[PDB]
Amino acid sequence: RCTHLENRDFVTGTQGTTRVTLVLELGGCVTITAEGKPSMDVWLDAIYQENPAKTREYCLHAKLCVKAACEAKKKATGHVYDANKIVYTVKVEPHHSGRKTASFTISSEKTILTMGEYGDVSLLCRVASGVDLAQTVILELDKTHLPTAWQVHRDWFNDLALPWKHEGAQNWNNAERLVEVYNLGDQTGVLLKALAGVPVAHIEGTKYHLKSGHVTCEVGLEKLKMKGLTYTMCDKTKFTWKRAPTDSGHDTVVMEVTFSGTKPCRIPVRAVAHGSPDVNVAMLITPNPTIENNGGGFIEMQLPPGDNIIYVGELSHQWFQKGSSIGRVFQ
Amino acid sequence: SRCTHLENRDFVTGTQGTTRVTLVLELGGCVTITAEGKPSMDVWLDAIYQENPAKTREYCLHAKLSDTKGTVCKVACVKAACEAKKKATGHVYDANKIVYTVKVEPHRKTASFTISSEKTILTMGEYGDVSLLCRVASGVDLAQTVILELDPTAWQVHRDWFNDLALPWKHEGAQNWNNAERLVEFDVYNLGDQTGVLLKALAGVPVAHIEGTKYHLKSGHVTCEVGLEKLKMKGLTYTMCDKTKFTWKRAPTDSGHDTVVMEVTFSGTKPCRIPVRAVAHGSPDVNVAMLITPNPTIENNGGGFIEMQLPPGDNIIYVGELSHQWFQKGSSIGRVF
Amino acid sequence: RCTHLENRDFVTGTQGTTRVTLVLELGGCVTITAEGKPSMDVWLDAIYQENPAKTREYCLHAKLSDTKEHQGGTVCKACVKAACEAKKKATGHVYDANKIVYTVKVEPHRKTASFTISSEKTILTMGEYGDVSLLCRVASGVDLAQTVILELDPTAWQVHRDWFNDLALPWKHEGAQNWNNAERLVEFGAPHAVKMDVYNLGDQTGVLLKALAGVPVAHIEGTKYHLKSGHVTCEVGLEKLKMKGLTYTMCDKTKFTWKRAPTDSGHDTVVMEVTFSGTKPCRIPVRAVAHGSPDVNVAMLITPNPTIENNGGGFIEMQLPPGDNIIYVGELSHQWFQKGSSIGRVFQ
Repeated sequence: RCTHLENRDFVTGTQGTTRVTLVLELGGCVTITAEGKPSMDVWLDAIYQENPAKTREYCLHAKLCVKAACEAKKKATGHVYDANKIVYTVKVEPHHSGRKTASFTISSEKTILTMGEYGDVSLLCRVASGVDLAQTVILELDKTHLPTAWQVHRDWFNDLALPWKHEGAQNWNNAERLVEVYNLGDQTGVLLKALAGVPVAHIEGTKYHLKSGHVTCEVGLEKLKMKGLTYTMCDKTKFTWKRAPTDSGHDTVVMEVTFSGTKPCRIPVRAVAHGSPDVNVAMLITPNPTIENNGGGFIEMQLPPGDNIIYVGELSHQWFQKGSSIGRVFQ
Repeated sequence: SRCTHLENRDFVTGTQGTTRVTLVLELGGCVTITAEGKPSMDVWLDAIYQENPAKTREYCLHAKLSDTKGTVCKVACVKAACEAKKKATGHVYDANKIVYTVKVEPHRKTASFTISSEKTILTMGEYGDVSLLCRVASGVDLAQTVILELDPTAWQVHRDWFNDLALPWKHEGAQNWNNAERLVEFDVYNLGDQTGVLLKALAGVPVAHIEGTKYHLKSGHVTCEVGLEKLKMKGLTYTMCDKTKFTWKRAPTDSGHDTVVMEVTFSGTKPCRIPVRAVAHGSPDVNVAMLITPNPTIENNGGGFIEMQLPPGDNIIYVGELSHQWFQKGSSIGRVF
Repeated sequence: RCTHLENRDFVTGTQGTTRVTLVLELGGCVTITAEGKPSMDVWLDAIYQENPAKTREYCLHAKLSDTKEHQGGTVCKACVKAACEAKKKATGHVYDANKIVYTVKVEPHRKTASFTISSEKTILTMGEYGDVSLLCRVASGVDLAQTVILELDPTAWQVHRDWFNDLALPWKHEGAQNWNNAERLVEFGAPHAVKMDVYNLGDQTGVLLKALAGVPVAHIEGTKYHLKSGHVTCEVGLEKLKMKGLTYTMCDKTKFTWKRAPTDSGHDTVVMEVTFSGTKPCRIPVRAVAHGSPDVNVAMLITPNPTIENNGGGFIEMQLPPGDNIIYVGELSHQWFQKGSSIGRVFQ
């Protein structure tokens, strides 16, 4: 599942310093190996924020001149991320055992690790969200056998035509949106209809996970002869679709290919926008798609809106990319 | 050509034959990289855009009404709709969907990057397999931007300005307009077409360059690290241009995207590095010029264009002994509508 | 105070180019030194924006005129003209992330360079070191998109956008002739048939100050709106020079004491100071554990390389996960409770 470090991706100095550049996408692993020392696996294991700030609470079903209240367990709550509080956890392990862990944020970039056999190693990781956090709100329903947490657009959330308040307030704002005597009933159904196909938010306890993002690390090694490899290009005539291009569930395109040639090798990947077959429009999330002796074959990418053609050598598949949207209209 | 040559300081050659090259490519900025016995290659940032950004609020500039009695009420009521082609629509960028297209051509390969897509391998032919790692950087604070477009037709407006626009609004797909009474005064009178009042408020506001579906940005850069193998990289170093031989081709002016642009002519020996700085009137020791142009140079045929950011107030730009006073206006969300 | 550049942090090329990678947090200094040349101190001196854009103005105290309807700037049920009291506004300011300046200073044992998101590269003539290319990637310590500077006529705070936007007070933009939602500071009593009672809710400065308790303060130095969090990551390019390579030994874990026990920095981080009684200079062993696991290090240092120098050192800044944590500085330990995120206290 791990890609090997290539010669081009590291530099060895006259004064014995090795500078390595790793691009680690969520779930992506790179194997770094030095002479006489066991090979180490380096990967981005998680992207999350624990307990993000609660913003507006929307009422889905209004209750009760007497004050308008909300029905029991009938709220839709918003949560906002703090881009500087999101944790990117990098794990280092040989080949559990001598597994090192380092967490980074926008604010915390540098750490010195004692990689045992590789000695004191400097790790400088620049984090990069796969989500435009400024335009995101986590919409969550009250605990009751369905997805009840979504990643919605800020402009959609803020203009939700429902009564609202902040936790601690004892008065609902714009309660006349469900009340007046006129009562409009439970709007959970209308909301769920609008949230169809919208990315679900992975919450594991207090950890609010992100399913997209990477880290670009500058690794500093001292006094060691780094074993560098170079991949040959995979034969374009020996690819098959294990998994044809599909929506990842976080605004990317995922696919998996089968290789029936000599391994390991570099996967030839490109995409063309309809009309121009010369320009490559594939923007890979997978920094180096390869076929390994062990595994390999999974490719993630961004594509322009419209009709595209993905090429994995001579293997092709058309892909229609939908345009951007703040969400479906709610009334 | 405005292509700058790669300098010795901008690359490192390893013991195990690896060359690491750092390029700073601002929109329209080009760098020429050259290897021993191999032809020279031009590397530039060609475009920054997002295709079809998400539609946010639609504002009504001119109310279309029905007969007196999705309604505005006094009791007398009218049905309030919008006039044909009289909307002002908002569009939001997805920072991770903005494409930064890098082109490589001798003296042709294309690679696109986003916040999410940073790495590619490109077969540059005589240079072999080349790893390209580009960190993209918007020249616009995207979180505080809304693209306002009429049915110059488009502008880059501040989010806080857009959100508080005193006009009726709705989202694409909604039947009724919110706050329709903003264009209805009570006998029912219509406040008329507000396009004129809006155009007056949008004066001098940065225009949004829309090329079909491509919503362009005219500000931004990419910082790339280039990995080359088994090749003798040519190392060139620019001498500083003579401070006494500069003259204004185009005196400092607004770029149209919150920067200061200018052009200079050089009468001395070329090519050389342009000496550029600025001082806040009163403080003459501190350099306050923040160049958008990573390496301003005078080329044998070409060079002389300088882009920079400056602090608010009274500044004095220096291109060697050549000087020009520049007044920098402060930040604003926009004019009150 | 200044830490020394380590061997791992720089690479020397075959064609005589040295590439140094510096991480400079606000107030953090790194000493770079070359054989036969004087030492140079490199630090991030300031992070600020001059005159950020003014957004909404909120009224804290209503200036109600004459108690007597189709007019703009009145509250009705009898009608009174509603304006704001003199110097009783709470103004919002938004940063332009691309307009924030990160000033790097270089001095022996003096040159200045300013960077922004948009301006990354500059060439400096470091004198004894010759022409040095400086490429600094700036990084705000504050999520600017979710921040508003709230200032009164302590003067200013960094508040959350969602909190600011939903403030239950009358508002307007500079230049507008009338206040929106002015009825938020007007109260109407039972009518006396010939006259109706009109009350003013009074000055709300007090209620606001109570809600802004513990909220990070905005440091305004004239026109300069400062940030107290953030760093810059610089790629420093040097020519034809023998760069001195130093490597720190690890500090003895048994010789640390608390000069200052873990505390809130005032900008969403944890700060502390330790004293060292062993042989100097050395690298400080710093780690932290959270309730969730005892094996995983959860300390996210703001201080790129905490060291004990001959000339000071011992100050450590870090981010920690929410909840119960235990900070370790060798064998020296201290528990730290980290409060979770919040847009702010409910304002009435």
